[PDB]
Amino acid sequence: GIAAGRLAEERKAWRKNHPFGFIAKPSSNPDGTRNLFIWECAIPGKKGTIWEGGLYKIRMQFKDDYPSTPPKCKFDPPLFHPNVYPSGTVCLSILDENKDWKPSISVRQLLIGIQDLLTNPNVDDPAQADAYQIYCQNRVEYEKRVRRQAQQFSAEIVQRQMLDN
Repeated sequence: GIAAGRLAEERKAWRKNHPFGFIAKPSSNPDGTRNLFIWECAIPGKKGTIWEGGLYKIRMQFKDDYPSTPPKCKFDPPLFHPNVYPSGTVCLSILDENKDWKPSISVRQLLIGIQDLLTNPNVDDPAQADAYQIYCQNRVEYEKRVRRQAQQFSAEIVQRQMLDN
């Protein structure tokens, strides 16, 4: 299968070298077999930012026509951020085949791109009204909420959950 072949390549590349603190792993079927089409991932908050210390779990679901189509990416649980929808999906052009997705983009590039969005909101792409308004009009409150969220989803807490899965 085209998708399965590429997904095995992505797994190998990720295991060989990936950015420190990130997680990206195919899930497991009931019996322990690898399911290449659903990955459980997590993005660390960027060091030196209000996101630091947090680890933000995100699921990738691939269709059979990947890499024509990008995976569906969804933060779980949903995150407070101007460009993350209340459902946890993300407003980001590289995640849309009809905008800036192209088949060569790697899992690493997706997760780095999403991290960059966390750090640097796009004020042209509001996805949730309250986070967007607070970001634009009450930055002190924005930063308080993001710092509290980084503690709520601390690396130690979140890693323990992921190991307990």
